[PDB]
Amino acid sequence: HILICCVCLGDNSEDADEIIQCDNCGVTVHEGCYGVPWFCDACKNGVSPSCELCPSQDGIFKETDAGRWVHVVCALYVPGVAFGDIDKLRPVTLTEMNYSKYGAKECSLCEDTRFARTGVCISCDAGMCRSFFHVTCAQREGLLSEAAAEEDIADPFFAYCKQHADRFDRKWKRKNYLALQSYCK
Ligand SMILES: [Mg+2]
Ligand SMILES: [Zn+2]
Ligand SMILES: [Zn+2]
Ligand SMILES: [Zn+2]
Ligand SMILES: [Zn+2]
Ligand SMILES: [Zn+2]
Repeated sequence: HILICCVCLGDNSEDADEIIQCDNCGVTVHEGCYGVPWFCDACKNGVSPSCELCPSQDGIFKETDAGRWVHVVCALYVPGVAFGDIDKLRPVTLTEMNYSKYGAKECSLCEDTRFARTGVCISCDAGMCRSFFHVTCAQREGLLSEAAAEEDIADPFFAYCKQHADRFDRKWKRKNYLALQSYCK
């Protein structure tokens, strides 16, 4: 039986890193992708949160220092976020620099036009490409990648626009993203 991690879109639930599921909302995540009857952090606080950095209300969230909420995935890809905090079991810390970026760019991938200028966009990482999108909008299109440990890249999290993406990687990531809705309550 194949569950999908809503952070990395992988499906391997081995011995060390199992894919656990929130018993309240049904969200599924690698232990290792979340810092880990089990509740996700949002359900432990009885909230269905919105992300400070994107318009998506799906996926899994962590609390910030100031009492707000962000996607784990948005924390991994927005520059200037110390995302190793959740591994250390401490809140996401957003800086003045992060806050000053809200609404600065228009997301080119937004399904709902009303939200294209909300939150914080990332850009394509190929050459000097300047295509902007929310982290979760890129996630939906299969555009978020994590380099393997052996690749020895200091920031292993990167994203490519549709024109520059690995087509194979997009295909199975888009497929696994779509399958996530099937596991929800
Ligand atoms: Mg980064
Ligand atoms: Zn994962
Ligand atoms: Zn939950
Ligand atoms: Zn988000
Ligand atoms: Zn968007
Ligand atoms: Zn590009």
